[PDB]
Amino acid sequence: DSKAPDGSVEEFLMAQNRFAVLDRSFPEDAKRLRAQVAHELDVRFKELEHMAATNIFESFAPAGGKADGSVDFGEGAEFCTRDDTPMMARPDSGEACDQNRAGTSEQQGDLSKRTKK
Amino acid sequence: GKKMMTTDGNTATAHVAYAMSEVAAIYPITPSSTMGEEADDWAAQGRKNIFGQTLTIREMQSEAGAAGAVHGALAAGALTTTFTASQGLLLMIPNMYKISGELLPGVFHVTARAIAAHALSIFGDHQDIYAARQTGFAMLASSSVQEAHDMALVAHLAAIESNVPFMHFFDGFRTSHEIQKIEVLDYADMASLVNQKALAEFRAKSMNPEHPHVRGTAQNPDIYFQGREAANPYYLKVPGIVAEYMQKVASLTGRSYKLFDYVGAPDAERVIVSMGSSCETIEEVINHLAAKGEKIGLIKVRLYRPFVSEAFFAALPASAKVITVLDRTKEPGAPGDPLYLDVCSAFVERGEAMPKILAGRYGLGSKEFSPAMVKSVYDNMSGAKKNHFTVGIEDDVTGTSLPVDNAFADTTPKGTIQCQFWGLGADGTVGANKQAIKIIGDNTDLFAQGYFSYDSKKSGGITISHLRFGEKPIQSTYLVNRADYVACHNPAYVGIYDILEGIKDGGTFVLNSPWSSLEDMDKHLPSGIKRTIANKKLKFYNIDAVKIATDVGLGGRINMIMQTAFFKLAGVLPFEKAVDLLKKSIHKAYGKKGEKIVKMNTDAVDQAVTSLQEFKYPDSWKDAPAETKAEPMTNEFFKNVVKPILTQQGDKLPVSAFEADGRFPLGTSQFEKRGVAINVPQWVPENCIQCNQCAFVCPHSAILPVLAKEEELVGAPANFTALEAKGKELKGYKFRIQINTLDCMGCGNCADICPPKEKALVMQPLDTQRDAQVPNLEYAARIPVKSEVLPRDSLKGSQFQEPLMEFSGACSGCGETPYVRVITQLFGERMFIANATGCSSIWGASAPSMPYKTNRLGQGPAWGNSLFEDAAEYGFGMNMSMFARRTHLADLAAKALESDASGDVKEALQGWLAGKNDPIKSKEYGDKLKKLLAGQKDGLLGQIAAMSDLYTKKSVWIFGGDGWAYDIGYGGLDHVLASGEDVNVFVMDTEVYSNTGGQSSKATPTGAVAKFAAAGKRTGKKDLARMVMTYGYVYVATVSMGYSKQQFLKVLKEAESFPGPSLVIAYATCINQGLRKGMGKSQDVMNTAVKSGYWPLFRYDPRLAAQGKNPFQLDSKAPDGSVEEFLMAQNRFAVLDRSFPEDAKRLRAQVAHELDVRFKELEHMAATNIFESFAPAGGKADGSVDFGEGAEFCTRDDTPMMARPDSGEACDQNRAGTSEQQGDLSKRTKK
Amino acid sequence: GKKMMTTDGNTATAHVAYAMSEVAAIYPITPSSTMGEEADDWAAQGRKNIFGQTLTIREMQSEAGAAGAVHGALAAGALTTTFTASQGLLLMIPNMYKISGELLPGVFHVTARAIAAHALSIFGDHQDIYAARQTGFAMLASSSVQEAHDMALVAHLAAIESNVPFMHFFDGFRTSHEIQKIEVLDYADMASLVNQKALAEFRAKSMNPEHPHVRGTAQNPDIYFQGREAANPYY
Amino acid sequence: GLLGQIAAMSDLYTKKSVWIFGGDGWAYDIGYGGLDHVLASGEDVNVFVMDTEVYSNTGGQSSKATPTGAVAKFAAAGKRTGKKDLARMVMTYGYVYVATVSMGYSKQQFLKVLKEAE
Amino acid sequence: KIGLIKVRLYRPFVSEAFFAALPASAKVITVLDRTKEPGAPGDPLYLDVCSAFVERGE
Ligand SMILES: Cc1ncc(C[n+]2csc(CCOP(=O)(O)OP(=O)(O)O)c2C)c(NO)n1
Ligand SMILES: Cc1ncc(C[n+]2csc(CCOP(=O)(O)OP(=O)(O)O)c2C)c(NO)n1
Ligand code: SF4
Ligand code: SF4
Ligand code: SF4
Ligand SMILES: [Ca+2]
Ligand SMILES: [Mg+2]
Ligand SMILES: [Mg+2]
Repeated sequence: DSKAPDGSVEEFLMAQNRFAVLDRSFPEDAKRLRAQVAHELDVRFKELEHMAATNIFESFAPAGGKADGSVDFGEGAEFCTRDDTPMMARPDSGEACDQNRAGTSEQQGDLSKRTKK
Repeated sequence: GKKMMTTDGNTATAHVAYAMSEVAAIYPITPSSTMGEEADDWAAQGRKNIFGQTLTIREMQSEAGAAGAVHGALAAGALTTTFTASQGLLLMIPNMYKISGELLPGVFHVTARAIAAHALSIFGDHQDIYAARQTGFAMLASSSVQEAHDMALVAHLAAIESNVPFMHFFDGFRTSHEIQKIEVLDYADMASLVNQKALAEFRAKSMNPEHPHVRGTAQNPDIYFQGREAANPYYLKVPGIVAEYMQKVASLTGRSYKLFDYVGAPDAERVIVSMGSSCETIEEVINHLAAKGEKIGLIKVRLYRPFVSEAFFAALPASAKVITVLDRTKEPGAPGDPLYLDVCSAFVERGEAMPKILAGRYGLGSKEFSPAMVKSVYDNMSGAKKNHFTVGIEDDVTGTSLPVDNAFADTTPKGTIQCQFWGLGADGTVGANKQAIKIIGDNTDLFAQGYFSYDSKKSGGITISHLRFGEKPIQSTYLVNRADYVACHNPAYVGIYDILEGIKDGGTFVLNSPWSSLEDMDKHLPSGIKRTIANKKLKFYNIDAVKIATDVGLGGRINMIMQTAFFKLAGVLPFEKAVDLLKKSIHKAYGKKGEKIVKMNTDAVDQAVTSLQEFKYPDSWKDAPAETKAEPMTNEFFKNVVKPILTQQGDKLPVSAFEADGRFPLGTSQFEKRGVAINVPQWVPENCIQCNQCAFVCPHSAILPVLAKEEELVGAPANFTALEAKGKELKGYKFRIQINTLDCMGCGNCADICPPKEKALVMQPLDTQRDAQVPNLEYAARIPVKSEVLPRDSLKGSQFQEPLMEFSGACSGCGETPYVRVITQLFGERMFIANATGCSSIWGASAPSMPYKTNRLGQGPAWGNSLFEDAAEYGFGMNMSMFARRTHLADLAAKALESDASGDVKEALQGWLAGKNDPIKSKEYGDKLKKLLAGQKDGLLGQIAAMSDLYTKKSVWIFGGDGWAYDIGYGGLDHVLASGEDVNVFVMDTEVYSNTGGQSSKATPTGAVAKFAAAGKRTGKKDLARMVMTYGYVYVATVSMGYSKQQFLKVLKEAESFPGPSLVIAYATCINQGLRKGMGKSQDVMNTAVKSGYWPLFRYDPRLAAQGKNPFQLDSKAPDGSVEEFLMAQNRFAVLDRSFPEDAKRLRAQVAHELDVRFKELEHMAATNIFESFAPAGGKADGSVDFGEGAEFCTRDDTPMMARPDSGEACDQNRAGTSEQQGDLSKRTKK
Repeated sequence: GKKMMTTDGNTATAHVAYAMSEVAAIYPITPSSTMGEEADDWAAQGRKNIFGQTLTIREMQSEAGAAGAVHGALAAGALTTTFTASQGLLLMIPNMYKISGELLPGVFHVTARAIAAHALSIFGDHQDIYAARQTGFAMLASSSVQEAHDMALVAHLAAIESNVPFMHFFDGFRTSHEIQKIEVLDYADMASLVNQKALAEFRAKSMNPEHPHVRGTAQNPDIYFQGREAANPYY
Repeated sequence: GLLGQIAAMSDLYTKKSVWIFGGDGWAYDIGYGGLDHVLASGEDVNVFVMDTEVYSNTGGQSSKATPTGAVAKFAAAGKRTGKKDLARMVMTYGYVYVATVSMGYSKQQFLKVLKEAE
Repeated sequence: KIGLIKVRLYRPFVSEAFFAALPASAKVITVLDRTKEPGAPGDPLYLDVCSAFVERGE
């Protein structure tokens, strides 16, 4: 909504004591820092200009869906979804499952094949 | 009306909370998490509250955030609750003053849990609720599952009518996780007790622009004090409102309560005053002892705040000559704990008989408070009468403990059956027990009780169940110590844990094992057990549950067989009804897939009953010869401290055994060697290309690469096969991949990722590998690690470095541990780690197991866990200390340069100064100082000499999960990265609150199913990386091991070396994500996460900007189209698809779209030529200046807030207008 | 030596605090703000503490962030302080249990101020310090401008030797802002009262990769209670 | 009955406008974690930040909103880190309305933003 | 005949040092608390002092 830096930052900064005292006490550092501010806003503005010209933007869904129903992230999982800790214990936990101590499904599968009997 | 139900304190209270509330602002914290999760589940199922509405629940970023939202909802006219504990409650404190200060009817339900001091504890005690005793909240205690339900109802009702917020609390775990058969009220009955007039007034006085007011004013000394006292009338009436509601509820339930209730002998001489679950056990003991003539009693405190002295005396027997107040907390330095102090005040105020009061402390962190301990307390009042004592520990350093005699008789009511079950995590024991509680509770008049103890270990951990059944109410809020029935579901436990401890004579002990024959049984079964089985005439039963299961086809799952064992031999029910009942439940449950799966179970039962016969043992066992002690060599600390704890004997360690500040030594996990993997990798040297990827990938450091020169293999076992080392730099070396079979967890990542098609690593049953590999690893461990042969930060070279974090308690195939492990191979010897609470802190430092260790020189990560919310700040503090102390050192160094110090010293000092912040040089010159200044103890050189542990530059790291980084600690992380200082933050993104139960975090992606996002999270994943990249001066990068190990190392080296803030986000697979083919596919999944475009890798390096180049670099390719398969391969996405196909399709499409847009944006970033210049510093100088010096107008106001020592000078305060306006005006008036 | 000066409670205690600390993590809150600002001005001006160094002061995003930083600096062997009150002290409570729980020589200087309930107040009372009484911090009260200087000194010396963190407190405004002609001590005098061996032990037991340990473990019911009682000899 | 209950809820009939006011210290520092989380919630609320680029009321202390080179308490030689870019940070969500205003430059643009934000 | 006991070290509260400052002739003592804990049977300092007298048991 606004335009490119018009070049008056310096007078803008120097017109405020929060910047001016620095100038009166530490001239060298202050000029560097005021120059740094002019640089920052210069880069920022260019970035804002690019944002305004991009044609790369996320869509947008206001809401809608969910409805009645909820499912536990553990339901129907092939391997244990919770640990053996008191922290993950819940009223409905405690059922047997593959705790990943026997290896992958294919690994277990191939081991079976190799030991058949 | 009424309704019988078997649940725990949590669900029992959430039952009422849901009904009485319109809104809940929530945050998860153990052990209160279950409440919020049940509420969310019920809301989704369509459960209506007393207003016929579904509860409005939202999860906040922290408990501080929840307390604020709670305050908002209440101020805005809606009844509101929240559930919390420990650290969580502390964060609500500020808002509690506001909520009571504004007389709002809020209700907080809390699982009383210990506060972190010398250490963290998720267990139960009152340290947290007592910390809020001065906030103005009313405090009501429930001492049992049944009471939790009743008190939760009283609290809500009283809050509505009194306008005083309530905190309803019950003991963490001891009451919250104990399951009992209790009675609950329908919602309509709860509704009928609500004071409608008061409720209407609540809504009418609430915030609303149609009849507004202003709340939260700022007041001066003239009126604040009066304003604070104006609520007095409300607090004077709450006690009567509470008593009134206990009676109204009692008129519906038949269970009466008082502010303070008395139990025991009417003429008792010795009385206990207690609060919480301890009262149940205290009463059980009273009944027992009193029936023997002892004159004791107990005062149960219900309403702790306001404390009505009158009601307390109304319950005090006039004959009481001695009374002890039990406080479940410790307030260091206080003349006494909370309750004791309150009681003391009641007596001095009464100003009459002074019956001698004693203070006692008990149960910190769910410490057992058994009948024997109650006996101790009672004997104390008639004996020594030690004051300010502790019970439950042996205080051998200060002597404040009461001795405890465990020969005390069982005090459970006549006819109570007590059972104990020892199981292996994931074997289904707990589940079957919980099911057995229901079955029995729903089909008999028996009261049922269950309590479960778990493991700090996440995988292959031990579970021990405590179940009780009886004709009389169960008040035993302590573990079973004299069982009638003991079951050991894992043969391995037989010779490592005291399985039969306390088992009653004639009791029955069932064991799962293949030792069916008297020969095998005598071989594997230890002697002590035989001796015990014999001398107690126990009814021993062996059952090869693994064989039976396999036989009937259950595939080796033993839960159904052991369940049968319980029903048939426990003695709680007659065989007929028992087996009959079990079978009916088999059909009820299961029956999911035809009658096929059913039959297998019915069959399992039938065959279990038949095979279950009393194992007959010879009378010879009565004195079977004691064995030897083939115990390996290990630490004295491990010998005297950690092993005793690992074997469930921690309770016997006296306080003299611990460090006052709670610290633990590094590397105690080295000697655990648990051997819990079912299958471990077997090296096949014929196919090995000597790449070192297997060791790089291991979540536990179970793979040890060996690089030795023939001289080192002289005494190597015959089978220590070693290939000739490949590579021009490793000519004369021999190579070998040694497998640590006992530490391996059997996940399968190494084998799944091994390069050659003809795998060099193949999975095999542990038993087929240990004998050969145990003595092999023990030999390899003695071979010097060749850290100098290859570049430390190269893929192959890093595995030739000592890993400083091994054998942690992480799950098998954990996606976080591989990352930290290599990080330590790169900076381990000089790092500080400020670890956020979460999985990384639980596998990282759960006493007594400490995975982080020191290298050969004794150097290693200085590790610490402050809180969950402050990890970044904690690290920033470590950074500040280093800055100040090393600046001091530099100062001392510079002074020494200008002294007559020798030429060499000066040369070294000058070298150090020039390389102070460089890892290489600071160490190089620092090491010379250590040598040159050795022994020096006077003057400058002496001061410098004493600072050698500050010589080489340190590496400060902040470790944390996504929950910490994107939610609760985000504000802190943001501020610390913005400080521009040299710290390194490493975020292990599991896209969920893993540790606490898989709750949704802002790092959780669109459509992922997690707690509080059970229909698929409806907002996209928070982009933490792009947010901190807006600073321009912070190094930001994302990694994914499975995709590229080289980029990971590159990022590690770049982030650490960056002389400013670094943020690294790694994709970490987790069991909560439910990888369909096992966690052994983690590396593959990480790989796909990147290739699919889901988790793009990049690096934002500010020093490139400093040198005219683009700071942003893309490290991965555009989306390859595999998202759908990537997502569908994880249960967190697939469960949604099976339950809500439409939405699931939509959510997965959105995800594809989000990642597509994001990559495009990352592409333009990498192609941009618009970037800010960078400067690590430049300037400073000595001198300050105030913002108001020399200003033309006043720069500060007339407020007490801006007043400073130097203010008060006259200035133009802008009431005369502008400089020109004043000028022009002066001109226009001239005169 | 001794030196007569006219100042208020705030700067009288900051005089001591500056001298006795190496690090300070702060956040501004009335009426304690003056202390941190004085400390920052003096360091920027190059004033030396008893170690001949300028104070390392950083401003955090809140008092919770300040308390976390303080915990970290102490854990890493640096004498550290902070200035706070009211709502600010409340956010420090979690870390206070940690700081005392790990027996660190921290020192908090607070201008005791009213807590916000029915209304907010920047004025003085003990509602805030009483709210942190169970955290395990020793608590030393100064009832006058002259006492603030003296108790602040005692608090620092005692925390170093005892390993128990201290909270030195005085009334908001009534003492923090009252000015009086008092006597202060030179920094050399303060340095001479310091227990050198206790200070050295504090450095040597601090976090450092050269000689690591782990702190902040998670503990089960078997040992937590014993661990909480182990600190008794210190108290 | 029903009509009665509906009648008693007339102060809820018209849609309300929920506003959160706060300075830069609150938004960029102490309350940022909360602000970030609430904006990410997706709910209908409006936050208005009055940026003075300093903690004004308590005495002029620096905040992350303080710009490079500005003198303020704890920035007594000029702040040596630049202004935190709060705006670009919350603009990364994509579903949050974000705007900056300055009355003196344009009163019209300020009004338009109010209308669009609300 | 009146007096005042000034407390310097509030925590740890040392009863022994408290009593060393209390005149044996004291017949009435009032504890002034500069706070308000709603519902408490008394404010902090008061409660600490009451505890000192009960333990002394004289
Ligand atoms: C003040 C506070 N609120 C809540 C909690 C509980 N808590 C501890 S760890 C955790 C989840 C951590 O998630 P994450 O950060 O993503 O790491 P992880 O997934 O476990 O690896 C929670 C909710 C704590 N615990 O001191 N402290
Ligand atoms: C927990 C806490 N509370 C209060 C304060 C003190 N405080 C109040 S307002 C403020 C600065 C506000 O700055 P800002 O947000 O930029 O608004 P303003 O500039 O005055 O308009 C501080 C440091 C620090 N009052 O509850 N910490
Ligand atoms: S199976 Fe897993 S735990 Fe075992 S060595 Fe391989 S990567 Fe490590
Ligand atoms: S991953 Fe396979 S080829 Fe590579 S070092 Fe390990 S065993 Fe050898
Ligand atoms: S991050 Fe997941 S896989 Fe790793 S220890 Fe935690 S719960 Fe287990
Ligand atoms: Ca860095
Ligand atoms: Mg996580
Ligand atoms: Mg401001």
